[PDB]
Amino acid sequence: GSSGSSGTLTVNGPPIISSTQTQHALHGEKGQIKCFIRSTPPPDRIAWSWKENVLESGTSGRYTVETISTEEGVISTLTISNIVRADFQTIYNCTAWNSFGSDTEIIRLKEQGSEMSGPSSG
Repeated sequence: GSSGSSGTLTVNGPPIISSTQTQHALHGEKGQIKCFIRSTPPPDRIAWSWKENVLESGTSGRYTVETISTEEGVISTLTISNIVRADFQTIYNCTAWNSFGSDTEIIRLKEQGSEMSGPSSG
């Protein structure tokens, strides 16, 4: 056997998308959806598609995509100039790409009222 397997610590492979730090967006405010992409190395391309739309980068349809680079990996933040109820009804999904492979994470921006079990319609 080996007496003291001395070696460097590191990891590689496809882009791993843990989840998004979504929040309780308010009708009117910017619905930012920060994504925790623990990719290493980071992906070469990224696209934000929910239903039939696909925003790679820039600003369009009241959606502003912006990718970041963190020691851990990367973080794709998507801002929404004027978010609407529809936003919640629409499911978000980030699909990144890397020389290693690819991955996708589903995100559903819930509506204000997470820990509020108040009187609901029924």
